[PDB]
Amino acid sequence: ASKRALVILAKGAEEMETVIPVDVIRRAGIKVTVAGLAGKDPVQCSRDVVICPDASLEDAKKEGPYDVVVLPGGNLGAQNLSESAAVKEILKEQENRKGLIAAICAGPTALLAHEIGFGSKVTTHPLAKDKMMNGGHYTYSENRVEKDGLILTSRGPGTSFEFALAIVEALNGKEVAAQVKAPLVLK
Amino acid sequence: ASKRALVILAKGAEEMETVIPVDVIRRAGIKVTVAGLAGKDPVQCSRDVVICPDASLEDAKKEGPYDVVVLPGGNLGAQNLSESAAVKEILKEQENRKGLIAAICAGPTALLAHEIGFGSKVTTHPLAKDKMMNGGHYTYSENRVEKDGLILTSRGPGTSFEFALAIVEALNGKEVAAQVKAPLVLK
Repeated sequence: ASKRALVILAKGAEEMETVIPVDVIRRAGIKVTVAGLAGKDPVQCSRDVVICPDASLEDAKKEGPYDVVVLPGGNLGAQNLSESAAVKEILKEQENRKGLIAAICAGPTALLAHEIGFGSKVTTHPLAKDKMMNGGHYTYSENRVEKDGLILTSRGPGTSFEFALAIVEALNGKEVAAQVKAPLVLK
Repeated sequence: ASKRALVILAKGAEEMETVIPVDVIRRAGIKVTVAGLAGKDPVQCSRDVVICPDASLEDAKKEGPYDVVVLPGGNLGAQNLSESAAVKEILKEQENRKGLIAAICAGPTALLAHEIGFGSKVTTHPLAKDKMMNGGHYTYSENRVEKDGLILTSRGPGTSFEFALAIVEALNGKEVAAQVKAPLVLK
């Protein structure tokens, strides 16, 4: 039985931070659903790459629960995730069932908006730190990937492979992560 | 006047190797056209990410010439590039006008198919070396990015940022590449 990942894709998402995790998680044999926040229609990402989601978020939620919920970054995509009641509900449910939540770059600021994971050690993009830390609800880290139990965060486009492989390791183990890593030609 | 990049997107392309260069080159202020080999329709990449191109290749060629032509990898995407007479013509024209050609992972094997850049030092993904080297028409390198004048090659998903920044440096200079690099949180 394979594990399953939900990647929530909003307008203005960082496309690298969306595609690198989708691709690497699929390389691990984990089922990934790319779910469009707004509906089934194509999504215009932050640098104008247009990605067609697999399903609407409304429909994807009906097929869960998922072993991980992944939030890409991009400032505007993270704000759209932060403003969504649908996202609030999915994250609350995932937290309540003790499932993994992973967010990168500005993505962790949607955890703040939805009051998810307070008391965890987290990282973000440097430029998103102040937003994430408003109120002191998390403990900040400069690690390129941070994991404090079921809240897994990372910093930017250039940490996306590390982020994705950390997700793979958390769900499928260190050996699978190592096997997936080698053909990527990481340094 | 900004420089311009053509990224040719075929079915089976490696989506990370497509999106990372598009995004990073756009961050450099270079105009990028994502051109669909088959037409204007969405493209199903190697790990099932679906990307909507900006234009068909037929239409994009009408708006050139471009300061760089970029060939993503992915075995099946590279084979589709290798089989295309339209791609042959674009690459031949680009070579004839002394314009940069950049290819990553399996992408350089389309240079072999179209007889482009023989005598250059090149790299590829390790698993694409034998195909690239059939006939000894290139000199192989294990550098993560190789550039021998106007032929710029790289190895895999994990070298895509380095590849893209090398393209940026070749077109816009080292200072712009450094400015674009810092916010990415590369190691």
